[PDB]
Amino acid sequence: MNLKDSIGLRIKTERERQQMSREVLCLDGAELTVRQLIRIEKGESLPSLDRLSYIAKRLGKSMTELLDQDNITIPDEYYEMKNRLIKFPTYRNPDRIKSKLTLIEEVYEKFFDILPEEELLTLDILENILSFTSWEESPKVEEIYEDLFEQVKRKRKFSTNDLLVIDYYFFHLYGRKQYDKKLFERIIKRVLNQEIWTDDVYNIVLFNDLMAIAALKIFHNSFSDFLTVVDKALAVIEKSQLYSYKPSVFVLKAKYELLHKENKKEAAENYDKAIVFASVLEDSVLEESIKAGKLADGL
Repeated sequence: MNLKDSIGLRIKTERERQQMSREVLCLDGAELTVRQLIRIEKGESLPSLDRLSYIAKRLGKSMTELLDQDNITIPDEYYEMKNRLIKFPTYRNPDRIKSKLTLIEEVYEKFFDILPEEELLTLDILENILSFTSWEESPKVEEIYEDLFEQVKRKRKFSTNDLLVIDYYFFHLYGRKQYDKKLFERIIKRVLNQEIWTDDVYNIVLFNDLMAIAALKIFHNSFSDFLTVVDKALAVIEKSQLYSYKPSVFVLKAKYELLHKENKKEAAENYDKAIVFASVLEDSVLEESIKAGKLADGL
């Protein structure tokens, strides 16, 4: 018996004492789904502060009562390590990808017993995306993702964790000819409406979501709001000083000019801005990769 078992049993015992069904407790599932509540009551998942507060309100209990002497405090070292690994750029370098995956597993194992389901899923998302693991081969992660995405897709203000769930949604769309276009537009619009503050962790995750959006729009040949995506990516770069990512945004503007405007001159000029920027950064690997892209696009 661990922390998850003790809290889950307490919640289940009180829910059953009140003769309350899971469906009644969870209402429309916006804050807690039935499967999420089942996993909590079985001791498979720990409730986050937010889920625990919701459950206590529905049961007419205080969080203190539901906790008794149990302590769900997440050590600050967890967030320190999670933030460090989100700010750890791979640059598509396989050695750095492997190091980042090692960091993810380190934090996952060290804090497993004290993390709520949402945090563990966040780590599983990063591992699967970075290792290019098919979501179809990860069925337990997928079941948990499904309900978190049903909750995120109803929101208009996204936390860092929400943006990572959204990143895993974009991962489902990679290379997929068939997709729900109305859902994608809805998600796109809300991501573009997030405010950019001084949270570098948030901004990096937001930036990567914008790049995923841009890449899917090119793939689907759907360029509505594409310049909005470009402008928001540039604003994130400025707020968090993410200058090594700026050439990739100039390359996005080139694709827009080349594929949507069919303006080869302005596409070439945007490629040249990316190349000069990479060169001034003295990032030769990036510079040559962009020069190859310019030539491969016939410019």
